[PDB]
Amino acid sequence: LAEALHLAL
Ligand SMILES: [Co+2]
Ligand SMILES: [Co+2]
Repeated sequence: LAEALHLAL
């Protein structure tokens, strides 16, 4: 999750 969201943002 941490990784995925940082890409999104
Ligand atoms: Co990372
Ligand atoms: Co990064």
